[PDB]
Amino acid sequence: GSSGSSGPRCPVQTVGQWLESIGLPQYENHLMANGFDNVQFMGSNVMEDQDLLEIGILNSGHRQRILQAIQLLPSGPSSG
Repeated sequence: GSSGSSGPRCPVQTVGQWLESIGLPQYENHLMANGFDNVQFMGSNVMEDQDLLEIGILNSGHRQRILQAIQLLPSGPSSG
């Protein structure tokens, strides 16, 4: 293979469907309540193990589960 470019063109997912994947839909209003309507932003320097505890989610077993999901999300530059 070996493909070096900057045009993946993939289907953008949303926080809602995203949570449904990990298996924690209960946290659908949580993030949305903490002004977290950005899926692309997640995975860099926001929504960490600590941020998950501040938003309200205290469940450790779930906190970590989310950390991984966010780490898998697409990461990139944010300039507007």
